[PDB]
Amino acid sequence: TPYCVADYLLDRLTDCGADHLFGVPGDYNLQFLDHVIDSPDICWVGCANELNASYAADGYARCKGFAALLTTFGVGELSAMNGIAGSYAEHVPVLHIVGAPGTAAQQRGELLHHTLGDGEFRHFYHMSEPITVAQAVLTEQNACYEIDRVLTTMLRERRPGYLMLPADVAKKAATPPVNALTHKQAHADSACLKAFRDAAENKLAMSKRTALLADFLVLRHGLKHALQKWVKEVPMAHATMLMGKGIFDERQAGFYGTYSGSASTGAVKEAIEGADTVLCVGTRFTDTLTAGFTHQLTPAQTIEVQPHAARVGDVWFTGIPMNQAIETLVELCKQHVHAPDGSLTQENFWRTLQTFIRPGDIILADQGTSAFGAIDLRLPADVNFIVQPLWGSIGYTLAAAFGAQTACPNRRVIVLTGDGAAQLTIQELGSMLRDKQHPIILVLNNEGYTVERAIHGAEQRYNDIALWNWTHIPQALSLDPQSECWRVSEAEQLADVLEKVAHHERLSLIEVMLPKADIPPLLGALTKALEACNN
Amino acid sequence: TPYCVADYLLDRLTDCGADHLFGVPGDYNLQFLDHVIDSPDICWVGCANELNASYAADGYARCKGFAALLTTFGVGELSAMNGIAGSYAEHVPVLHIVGAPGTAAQQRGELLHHTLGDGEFRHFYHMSEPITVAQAVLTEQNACYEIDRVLTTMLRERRPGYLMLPADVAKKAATPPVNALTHKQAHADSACLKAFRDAAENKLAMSKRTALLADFLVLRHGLKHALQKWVKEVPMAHATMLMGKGIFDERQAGFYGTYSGSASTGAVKEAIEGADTVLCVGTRFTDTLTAGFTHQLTPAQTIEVQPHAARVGDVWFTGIPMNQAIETLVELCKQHVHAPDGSLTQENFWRTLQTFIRPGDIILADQGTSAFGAIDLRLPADVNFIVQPLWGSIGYTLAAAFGAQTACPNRRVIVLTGDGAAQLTIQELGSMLRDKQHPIILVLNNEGYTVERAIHGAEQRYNDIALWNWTHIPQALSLDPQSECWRVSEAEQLADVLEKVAHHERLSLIEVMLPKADIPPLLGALTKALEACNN
Amino acid sequence: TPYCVADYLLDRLTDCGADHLFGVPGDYNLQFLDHVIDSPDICWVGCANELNASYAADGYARCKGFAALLTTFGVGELSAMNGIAGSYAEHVPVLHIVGAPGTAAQQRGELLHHTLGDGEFRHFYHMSEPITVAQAVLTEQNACYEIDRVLTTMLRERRPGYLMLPADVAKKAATPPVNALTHKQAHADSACLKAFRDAAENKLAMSKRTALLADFLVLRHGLKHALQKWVKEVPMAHATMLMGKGIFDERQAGFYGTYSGSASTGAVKEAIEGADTVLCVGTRFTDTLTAGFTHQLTPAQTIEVQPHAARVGDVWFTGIPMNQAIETLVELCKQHVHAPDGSLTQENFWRTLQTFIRPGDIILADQGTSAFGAIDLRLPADVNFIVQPLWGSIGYTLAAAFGAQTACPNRRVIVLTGDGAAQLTIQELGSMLRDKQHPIILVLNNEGYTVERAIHGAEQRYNDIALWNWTHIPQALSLDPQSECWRVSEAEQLADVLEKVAHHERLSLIEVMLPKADIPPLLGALTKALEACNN
Ligand SMILES: Cc1ncc(C[n+]2csc(CCOP(=O)(O)OP(=O)(O)O)c2C)c(N)n1
Ligand SMILES: Cc1ncc(C[n+]2csc(CCOP(=O)(O)OP(=O)(O)O)c2C)c(N)n1
Ligand SMILES: Cc1ncc(C[n+]2csc(CCOP(=O)(O)OP(=O)(O)O)c2C)c(N)n1
Ligand SMILES: [Mg+2]
Ligand SMILES: [Mg+2]
Ligand SMILES: [Mg+2]
Repeated sequence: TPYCVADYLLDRLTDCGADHLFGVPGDYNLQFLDHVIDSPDICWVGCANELNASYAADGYARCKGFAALLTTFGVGELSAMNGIAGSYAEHVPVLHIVGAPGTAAQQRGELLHHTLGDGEFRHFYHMSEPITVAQAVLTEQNACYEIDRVLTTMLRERRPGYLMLPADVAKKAATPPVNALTHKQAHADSACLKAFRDAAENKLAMSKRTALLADFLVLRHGLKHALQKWVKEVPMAHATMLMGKGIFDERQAGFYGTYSGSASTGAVKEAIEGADTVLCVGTRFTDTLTAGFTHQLTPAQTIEVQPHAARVGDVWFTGIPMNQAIETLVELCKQHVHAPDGSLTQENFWRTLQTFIRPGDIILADQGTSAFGAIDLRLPADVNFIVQPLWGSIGYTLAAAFGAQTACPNRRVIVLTGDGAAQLTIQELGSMLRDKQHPIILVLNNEGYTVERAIHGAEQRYNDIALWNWTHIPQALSLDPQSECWRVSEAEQLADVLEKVAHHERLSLIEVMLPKADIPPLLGALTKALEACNN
Repeated sequence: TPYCVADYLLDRLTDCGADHLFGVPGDYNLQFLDHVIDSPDICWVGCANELNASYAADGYARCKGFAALLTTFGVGELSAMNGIAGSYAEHVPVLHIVGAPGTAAQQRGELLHHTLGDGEFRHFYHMSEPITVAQAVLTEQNACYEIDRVLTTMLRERRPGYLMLPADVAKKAATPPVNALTHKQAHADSACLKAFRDAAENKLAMSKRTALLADFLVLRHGLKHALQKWVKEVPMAHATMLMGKGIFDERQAGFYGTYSGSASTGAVKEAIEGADTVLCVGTRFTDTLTAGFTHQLTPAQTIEVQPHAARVGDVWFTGIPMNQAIETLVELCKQHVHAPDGSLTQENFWRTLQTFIRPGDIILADQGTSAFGAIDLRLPADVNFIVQPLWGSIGYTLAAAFGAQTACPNRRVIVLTGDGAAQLTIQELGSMLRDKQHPIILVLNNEGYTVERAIHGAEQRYNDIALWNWTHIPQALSLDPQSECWRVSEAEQLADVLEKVAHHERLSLIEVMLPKADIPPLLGALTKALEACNN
Repeated sequence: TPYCVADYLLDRLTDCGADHLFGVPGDYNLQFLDHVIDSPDICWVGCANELNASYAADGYARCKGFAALLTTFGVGELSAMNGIAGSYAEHVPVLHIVGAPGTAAQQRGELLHHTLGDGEFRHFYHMSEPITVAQAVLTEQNACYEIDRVLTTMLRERRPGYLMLPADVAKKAATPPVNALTHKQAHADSACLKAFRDAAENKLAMSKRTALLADFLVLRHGLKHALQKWVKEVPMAHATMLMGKGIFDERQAGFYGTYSGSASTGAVKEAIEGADTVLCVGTRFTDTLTAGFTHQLTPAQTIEVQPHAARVGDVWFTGIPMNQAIETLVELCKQHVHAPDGSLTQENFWRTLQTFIRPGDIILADQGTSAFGAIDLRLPADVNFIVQPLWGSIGYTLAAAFGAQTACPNRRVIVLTGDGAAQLTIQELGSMLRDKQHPIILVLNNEGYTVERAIHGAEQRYNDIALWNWTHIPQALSLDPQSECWRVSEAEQLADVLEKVAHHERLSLIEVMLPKADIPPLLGALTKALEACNN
């Protein structure tokens, strides 16, 4: 078992923060798989299909900051396309490793299985270029430094990477790295940082009131603590949008709720849009997050910081690391200080869930009523809120949850998913069972896609779905389900079963019966804007 | 004239070693052009067409290690494609800057001139991806760090880079860099270098005789001195192939001539192929350099070092910088010490030229009899030999020469070009005149493409060319040609004209009449192999 | 000499209307070249470089409706990129044939010359995809039907096509086609044509006055006669823009001059923009043709016909061939009837040229004062006016002229080119000489790029050019120039010389001395708009 490229790769995975590898075996990656099984630092996690695997890796990365996925040439990698795309869209560092035929076989252009039958082997590699920030075809001559390059680029941009690993290359000899792959992000040019500082100061110096608006990018770049500390030391109005929900303890002073354009509550709208200068940190104003771009923030009124550039008014200062810009803003901000029960409905359902969430929780909500209902949950401290509003691929959360549980075995995972969504990735529930995870899964059963009904064709057949018997799924995907299932239809029951599971001694699945047309407050707004675009 | 992106870019150009900018103006780059003219560090050099400009930049980069080209969107950039491609093929760091329409206009998808008329503005950018190692579309939010990224990647890989500079972005405010862009190439993993060292030692330790074979990559990575020093301290048989010709003083001990497979002389073939261990440094065995892949070197018999990886036998050690690998090899080597006149013809022409070349010369030879004749020149010290065997685009050398003169005003530039080749880039001779350069240009007039004739269809009309009156060209491309012209046909004539022009007090153009079918020794071999491929 | 793929290809070329093949030889296309030389239907035309060749083919196709270009892998094809792009931008059917290495050698991924040195052979093929409507890599199994498919697609869309011809494939056996490749463009769906007809009628039925505006697409689709006949039978105000100049006899009734937005004369602006319904046929409103999009034409006021779709008001009728739409419009229209100097200057130069042009002339004008001055020429009948306003690549017209002469040996070719422009493709003048063509070439010598000066930096060094001795160029690019040359500075001299060369018994080159800042009327407008975009 001499040390080889396969081992080098795994070592770099661990250096990056990954302790598991998701994926599904395939002819071309079996031998590589031996190495991951023999590795004492990487644990193999086989999934039901590669789409789920990619979702799982995404979830995992949202917990540990990095993840890896292993698929097989063609059939495996293409099945994961939507997953990687989502990771790229929401800045989630997922490494995609694809086992491929030997270099010699590829040169020969043979009619190998898992190919288009044309002797071409770079089709899928090129198809993956738009959804990765770095990729490479590993060869006997570039193996190690290419591996280090993509991984390094991944950590810098916080996005997916792609590595084609030909089976023979995996076996090639290599020597263990003396040093772990370093992150060490470069500092900003002092002069540029100064220019930014001066511009920011002049702006904040004349500001009557200042507000802070932060989103997902701060989560991706590990600046949560920086922001919590900031708002604690310098009290001010502060919020996040759906994507960044979870960076703040929403029970603290200065938090009036989650911001989402004109669809926000009057308090939030006032606290944020009302300030004469608002700091936008790691912010991305997508249509879903702003209720159709109805946010009232102007260039003059704002200061925004992005991963590698910051802006004050109309001027941009490129070449400034997000962390340094935030640091500068904190210093300046200290320099200008200023003074019931019954039948279940979306309404009472979210109200009940509110009294249930506890610190240290990991909550995932899928597209639809789940996500736009959960947006109103007032989160305690140390809770990881996982949602995917920009990419918005339904089915994601159930699989993502499996990934989160794998990353945090000792944290309570709450999965909020619609009945339509859960159908797309149901088989991963079988993986939760196999690995004996204890997540508390709530399926909002409203007999279909109510968000779609809300947008158009409420009574159209295409918004219906096969009606499943949810509570019986666990015993179908397992020979001995360490699970507990319930069908709830009354607020009381829901609250009842919630306390019975609040300590997750087993996988618990709760089928929550809800009205077909019942829609959360926010959702109505977003829904009316979407159909307005269709007309 | 506030400091802006345009200025930031130029400053980085100078940091990289460029003092000139080649190109041809265009609507979209005029404003940017102002900045280069006002810059005290960058000199603008307008050319006759973009193709020539790109060739000139390549030649310039082969002298100063870096160059920049400026063209206009669409019509300008595509005209330079072949040049950039050649730079990429032969590892020449040329930065291609293309002035483009404003970002707003591009978003609007307007029917602007220099477009395909479809509202798309990324076609040409994408078309340039295969021939650059890094590229970027500059925006108001990424300007500076993207500019530094491509330039940095260029210096690392020694290859072309591409920057699309929208006119409005050029005008955006920026702040001067406090520090010059650093190269600082990373060191190899001590463990990997060790493994390479041990493997190399075991191999060298049992070697009866060792030989050194170096090529162009050592020139590109600035290791010319390292190799000269090496061979001086550790005497051994050593050579280069056509591409790397010039790294060694071929008058020194251990040099028996240029290596080119079985087409080499018996002495060279024995000195190199005869050693039981041959060191291949920065080597690339192309068909033209090996006479149809007729080199007799085996894996076991060799040790090769590439830019980022080295090999001994069948084992590769990836992640080792070329300079460190050479350093290691030098240490280990010291541990194993082991003791004309008459009618002109290709024959007497090259013999004459041999007595003419002097140290400090810069010699350029185009594809055809020029290049395969010049390969036998025994070069003195400090001479820059410029040839392009891998890409092999005829016309290149005349324009490249202009670039070389621009970079080395005080060095004697000898241009060896065929009559067919000179026709493709003739107008750049007008630039030489305008800038009052004093090249000594020799046009081998054999009435056509004799190399092609040698390959196939010797008496075919397609190998003929319009017959020009070469000695009258200067007075056609200038109102006051600071030049001297000669039509030579006897070795004595050539001999005398060369003594006259020895100190290049003026541009001198020598039309050398040669036989239509006269071919140099080496060329016959290469020629027979090429047609063998056609059958 | 058994019939092979090479022969099949040539036969298809002739079927398409080509009698010549432009290009420059190369190792990989020599054997194919034998076939073209032996062909009694295709004449080989070797050029100075492949950029010029592609321009020549473009010009040729503008005369015969189809052309072919032959280059060599990598170095050849990339040099022609700008030409093919221009052809694609302006809808010129040029077939680009590139000779390539044998299929076996390509599969092997060898380090062949003219490659990037990575074993990849599809880079350039892919790079050419955005500028062609069809392309194919010829193989032993697809040769003939792929050849027919791209050619057919070319004829349909009137755009460039690409064929990679591996040397070995060219030698493969084939059988001569029984039938010539048919065009036979499909008819429109009767119901769709009816809907278009009814909509057009309702519009025309209430029109007080109707005007016709036609451009280059009618030229490309061979509908010149259809339009001339139209306007003759149904008298009405009619014009073309710069690109379509030449479709009409501008001396006839109803023609008030060339249309170009607000930069047009009051008469033209009134005749066209003044009608309540204007027919836009084969029209493309680019920025250069409309003086910065200053045309005053509204959707309700217009009816436009494109190659495969027509529009009336806001409704589009897709699936209607241009020729049928025109036919329908003609029928409906018939249903609604209604009631000297001394010192030379741009002014007196164009006035003089006006009295010189005669029916049957072929006039080419390059970008700059040439094109924007020639736009005011009142053209007689049967004159082919060649200009390239959309792509706008300078240097194009000199080479294109060579192509036009080749296609029309017995027509008088007038080349109007600036001194800046002619420098980029000057060597093709050598080809005109070699083939003994009798162009009458006028070089507007105003010491530089006056259009650029008019746009920005009038006194900037970057708008200057090497000053050439134009009248001495022919005797430099030929050993026996069958030509006459004159430097002209007075209007008297211009008229005189023009009378001497009227019957083009020889190549005649006229250097026309003009003021550095002298700009034509129209150009001032276009110039002010371009710099407005830079700010
Ligand atoms: C992969 C994928 N396919 C289709 C869609 C379109 N879509 C968005 S929401 C939705 C339905 C949501 O159904 P569900 O989970 O039932 O939500 P609820 O009725 O709870 O709102 C669909 C089909 C999507 N986002 N992703
Ligand atoms: C741009 C380009 N076009 C075509 C070729 C194919 N080619 C290789 S050598 C050659 C002719 C060389 O002519 P010349 O300079 O006359 O040389 P000689 O007769 O001295 O061998 C040609 C056309 C090429 N290398 N590059
Ligand atoms: C290949 C190419 N390079 C650069 C340009 C930008 N350009 C447009 S017009 C022009 C100068 C025109 O010079 P010239 O032929 O002298 O005309 P005049 O002075 O008659 O206007 C230039 C450089 C272009 N259109 N095409
Ligand atoms: Mg549902
Ligand atoms: Mg020659
Ligand atoms: Mg001019």
